[PDB]
Amino acid sequence: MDITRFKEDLKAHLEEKIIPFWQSLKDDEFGGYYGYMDFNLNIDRKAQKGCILNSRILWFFSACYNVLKSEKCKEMAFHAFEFLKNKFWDKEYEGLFWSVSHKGVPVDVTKHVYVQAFGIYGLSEYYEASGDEEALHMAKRLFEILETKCKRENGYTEQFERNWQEKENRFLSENGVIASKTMNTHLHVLESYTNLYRLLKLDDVYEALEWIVRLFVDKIYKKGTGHFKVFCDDNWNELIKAVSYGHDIEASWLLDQAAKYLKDEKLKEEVEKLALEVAQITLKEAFDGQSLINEMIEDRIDRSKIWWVEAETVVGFFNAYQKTKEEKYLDAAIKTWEFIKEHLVDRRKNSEWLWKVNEDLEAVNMPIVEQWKCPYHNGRMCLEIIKRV
Ligand SMILES: OC[C@H]1O[C@@H](O[C@@H]2[C@@H](CO)O[C@](O)(CO)[C@H]2O)[C@H](O)[C@@H](O)[C@@H]1O
Ligand SMILES: [Cl-]
Ligand SMILES: [Cl-]
Ligand SMILES: [Cl-]
Repeated sequence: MDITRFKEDLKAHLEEKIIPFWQSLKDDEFGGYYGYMDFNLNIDRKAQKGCILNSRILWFFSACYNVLKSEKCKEMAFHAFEFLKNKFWDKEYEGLFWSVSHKGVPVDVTKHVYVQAFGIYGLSEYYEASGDEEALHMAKRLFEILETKCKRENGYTEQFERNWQEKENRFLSENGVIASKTMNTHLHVLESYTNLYRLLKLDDVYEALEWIVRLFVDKIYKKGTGHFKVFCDDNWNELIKAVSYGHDIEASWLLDQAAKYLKDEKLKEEVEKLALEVAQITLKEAFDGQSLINEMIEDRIDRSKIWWVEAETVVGFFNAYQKTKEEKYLDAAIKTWEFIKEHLVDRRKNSEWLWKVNEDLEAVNMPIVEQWKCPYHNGRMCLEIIKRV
């Protein structure tokens, strides 16, 4: 359990494997980054380009500069910022499109809160890296749009048409239920507002950060279970029995992050207690001694090992270790990284990470790059460990 060795292995992995892979996807002919790479490492240069992917690339290279001081990474972030500003930002109705073509032609023009949140997250990180206030101004405008067009008493309406007329929340629902409230969307609003507030100390941003933290404590968390509600209606009634172990452990450390900034000391204590309760129950129920399982939908336990779940497990257990100094969390975090190294890091040349292996540890055919597989979960796992003192 050598933490210095752990950190230097993560830094070496980030610099030798993850950063060069994502740099190789830069699209200098059309802007942005290539949108898709299949299981066999074939890039589709003409694939549509997802906005979540672009914003996660923007966040990643900006954070690489902020932590490692790599000027080349800052340039790669600039490239992602330009494509966001020029192609993903809707000149007619504002906010970010869901996807554009390889040329930047709008393809899916619907406006989802999840996409706007990742815009805020990446733009605020880019402001820190570049000093370019326009990025912070765009982040603040996305914040204003979420608060004034998308927010209601019980949280955010999650999906809209291009012109901000409400729509059914299908892109963020799963398991055959159309959920109008998802923990997933609300968690990434919380994440983006934490990063925004960290860099922009405005009362309106603070109050919205406290508000979404309170929603997690009072409505989304199921007290004493270590579990968050997953897919709900607008009253946060669960539409299906479901537990997402990866979202639980990601929420644990993201809630602790936000708690740093709370001025309500009672709330802060409740949040820190809740975050540890989630970490403890997740370790007990989902960690098998090498890695974390995925989710339970109704009675079906998915024991596949998903790349982003294991990444968030390393961060979430390392955070629980830092808070408690209980060695069990440190051991679980390092063991999960060893699992990743052995089973999810791609051994082919000039590759990255695999999407998943099944319970039997066999790789399943899945893309390496797409709208939902980016450098954010795995890059952040490295950057977060490196950052912490
Ligand atoms: O159901 C939405 C979408 O969720 C994807 O898993 C995502 C992941 C994307 O890398 O990032 C989270 O938001 C973590 O906070 C997860 O919810 C899933 O891969 C994708 O299939 C699904 O459509
Ligand atoms: Cl561009
Ligand atoms: Cl805590
Ligand atoms: Cl990602």
